[PDB]
Amino acid sequence: QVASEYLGGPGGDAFDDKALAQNGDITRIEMQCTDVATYIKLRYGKVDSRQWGWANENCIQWSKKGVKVVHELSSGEYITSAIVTYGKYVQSITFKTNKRTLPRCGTSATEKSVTVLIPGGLKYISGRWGCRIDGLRFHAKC
Amino acid sequence: QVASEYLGGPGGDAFDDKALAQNGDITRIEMQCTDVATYIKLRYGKVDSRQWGWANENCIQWSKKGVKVVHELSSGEYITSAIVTYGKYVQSITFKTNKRTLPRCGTSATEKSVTVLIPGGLKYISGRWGCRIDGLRFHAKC
Ligand SMILES: OC[C@H]1O[C@H](OC[C@H]2O[C@@H](O)[C@H](O)[C@@H](O)[C@@H]2O)[C@H](O)[C@@H](O)[C@@H]1O
Repeated sequence: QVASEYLGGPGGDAFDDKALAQNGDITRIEMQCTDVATYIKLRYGKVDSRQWGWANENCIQWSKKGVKVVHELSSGEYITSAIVTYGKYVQSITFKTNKRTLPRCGTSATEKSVTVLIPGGLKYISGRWGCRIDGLRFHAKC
Repeated sequence: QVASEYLGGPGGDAFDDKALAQNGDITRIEMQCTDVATYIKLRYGKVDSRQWGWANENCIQWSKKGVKVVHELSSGEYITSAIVTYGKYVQSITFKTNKRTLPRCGTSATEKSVTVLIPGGLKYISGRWGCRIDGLRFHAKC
C-alpha cells in the first residue's frame, strides 16, 4: 500500500473509499467545479461512492455550488497524477491519466500547488468532506 | 512506471536510468552544486550511473562548477518529494525522503518551481545532460 500525504485541512468529516475499491479499477470521475472544487465522487467498477462534498443546498452560504463535471474513463485508463492546490481546503484538482490530461476542477489555483505522482494508477481516495472537499489523500496501485 | 513531466530544456543528450534501476533501490545521491546543480548521479543497489552533467572542465565557460555533494540513503529510505527550479536547464533540486529533508543543490532558486510528490519513493531518473543538467524526469515505482 502506497499513499500520498494528506492535502488539505481538518474541517468536515473523514471518508475512505478503501473498501469500495475492492470492486475494481476507477471507471469514472464526478466532481462539482466552480472557482474551487466542491465535491468528488469516483466510481469503482460499477459502484459510485457517496458524494464527498456539497453536503446540502444550504452550502451556498459559504461558496458557489458550481457545475457537475464527469469524466468517464475508458478500459485501461488509469489516473496517474494529480495537480492539487490546497490550504484550509482542497482548492483545485487537475487529474492526468495514462491516456489524456483532464481539465482542472476549480478555476482558482492560487494556493500552494503540488504534483502528486500516483504509482500504478490511482486505486482509491480518502479525505475529509462537508460543504466542500476539506482534504484528499491518494492511494496508489503500488 | 508512472513518471513526472520532463522538467527543463532540449539541450544536451538524453539519458535514462530505467535499465540500471533494475539493480535496486536508490541507495546514494551525488550532485555537483554551485548557484545551480551541474550534475546528478544516483546509485541503484550497488550500481552507479554515469555522471549526468559536467561533461568536461571547459564547461566553466558557461556556468560555475560547484562542490561534490554525496548523500547516502539508509535501507528503507526513499525520496518522496523533489522541488525543482528549472527553465532552459534544471537550476536547483531539493530532495526530501521519508526520513529527512536534504539541502538544496543549487543555491539560486529564481527559476520556475515545481513540487513533485512521489508516494512510495522515487525509482529512477531520466533526462538530458551536457555541461549541466538540461532536464530531469522522475519515475515512480509502479
Ligand atoms: O548541458 C548544457 C549544455 O552543454 C553544452 O553546451 C554548452 C554551452 O554551449 C554554448 O555553446 C552555449 O551558448 C551555452 O548556452 C551552452 O550552455 C551542450 O553542447 C549543450 O547541448 C547543453 O545544452
